[PDB]
Amino acid sequence: KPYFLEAYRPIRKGDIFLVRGGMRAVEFKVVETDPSPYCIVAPDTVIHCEGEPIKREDEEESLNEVGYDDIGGCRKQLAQIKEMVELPLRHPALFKAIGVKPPRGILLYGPPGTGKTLIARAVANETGAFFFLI
Amino acid sequence: NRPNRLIVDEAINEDNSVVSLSQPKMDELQLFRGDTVLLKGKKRREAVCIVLSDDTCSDEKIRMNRVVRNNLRVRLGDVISIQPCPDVKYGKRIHVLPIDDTVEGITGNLFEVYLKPYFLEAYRPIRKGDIFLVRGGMRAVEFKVVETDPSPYCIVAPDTVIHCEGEPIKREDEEESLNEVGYDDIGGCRKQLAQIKEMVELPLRHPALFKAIGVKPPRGILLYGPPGTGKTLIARAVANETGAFFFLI
Ligand SMILES: Nc1ncnc2c1ncn2[C@@H]1O[C@H](COP(=O)(O)OP(=O)(O)O)[C@@H](O)[C@H]1O
Repeated sequence: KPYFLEAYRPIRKGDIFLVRGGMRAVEFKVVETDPSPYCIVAPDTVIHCEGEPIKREDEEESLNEVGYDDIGGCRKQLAQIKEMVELPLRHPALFKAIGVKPPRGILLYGPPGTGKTLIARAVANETGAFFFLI
Repeated sequence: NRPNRLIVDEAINEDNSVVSLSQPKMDELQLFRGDTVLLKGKKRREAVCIVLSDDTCSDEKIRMNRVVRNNLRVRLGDVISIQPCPDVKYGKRIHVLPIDDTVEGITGNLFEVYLKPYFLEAYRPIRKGDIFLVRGGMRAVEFKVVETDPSPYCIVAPDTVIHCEGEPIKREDEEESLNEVGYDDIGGCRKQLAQIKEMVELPLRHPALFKAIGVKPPRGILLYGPPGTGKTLIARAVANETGAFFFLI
C-alpha cells in the first residue's frame, strides 16, 4: 500500500519489479486485467488479493525466453533453424506481398535426451510466436 | 468454303495481343503482319491484335494465348471470324485499372514500372475490355482498359497520357483468372499430354457425335508415376481447357 501514492501505477502488464514494506525483495506480477490496455489507478477502487502466490511458472517462462543461451553442442543445427523460420514469423507482411513458399513441416530425428522440445520452446519464445505442445 | 472463319490453337509467342498465321493465307484475307486485325468472339465481343505470318501452324488454325482466349470467352476446338482493320486509330487516353485481388499486399505507383515498358514501342492495338497482364518482382498482375477515349479500338503511342488511378474492381463471373492452369503451365509431359488430349477431346466437345455412332469410349484412366510430377495439375489443366466440371476426392 505505501507505494501506489501519488504515482498511481503508470504500468504495462508484464512490468515486474520490487515492492515491499520490509526486507525489500518481493515481486509484483500481472494476474488480472479488467482494462485490456494499461491505465493509471485511482483510490476508491476495489481489489481482491484472494489470489495466492505461486511458483516460478513465470521464471520458467523466462528461462525458455533465454533460449539460445541455455544449450550447447548444436551450433550448426540451431543456425539452420533460425534462418529457416525467423523470416516467416517476424515479418509475415513481406511474404504476403510476394508469392513464395514457406515451410510447413520440420522433422528432427536424433537419439533421446538431446534437447529437442527445449529447442522448440527456445525458438518460439525468442521470436515471440505462440507455442503449442502435443 | 468461306475461308473467313478459322480454328483456334495455342501460341508459341507469349507477348500479349499477338498471333501467328500460315504464310500463304495472307492474300486470301489480304492483310499483313503489321496490319492490325480484329477477331470475333462469342457473347458479342471482338478483340483487335497484331498479325504475323508463320508456317508451323496449319492453313486453318490461328495461334493465340490464354489472355485473349479468356476475354474472347473461347476455348480450343472452336472457330471465329476475322477482319482487317486499316481504319485503326491512335489510342489517346484510355484508362486502365488493376482488376483483381492480386492488388492485395502491394504498394507504390506500380503503374509506371509495370506499364511504361510494357506499352513502350509495342504499338499495342488496344480495345475496350482488354484484360492484358504484366509480370514483375516475383508477382504477376493485370489491368483492364475500362475507358477508350477514342472507341473502341486504337493504337498505343508514347505521347498518350496515363492518369493512372482507380480502385481494384471486381472481376465478374464470366471471365476466368490467369491463375487458373493450362497447357502452357506444364513441361516435360508432351507425349502423354498429347495422348490424353487426343483421347478425351471428342467426348466433351462432341458428345452428340458419340450418341450418333455406336462406339465405346473410355470411362476410366490410371496415371502411375513418382510423387511430385504434376498429375493433379494435369487433370485440373485438362478440366480448365475444356470447360468440363471438375470434382476432387
Ligand atoms: N511437369 C511439371 N510442370 C510444371 N510444374 C510442375 C511439374 N511437376 C511438378 N510441378 C510443380 O510441383 C507440383 C507437383 O506436385 P503434384 O502436382 O502434387 O504431383 P503429385 O500429385 O504426383 O504429388 C506442382 O504444384 C507444380 O507447381
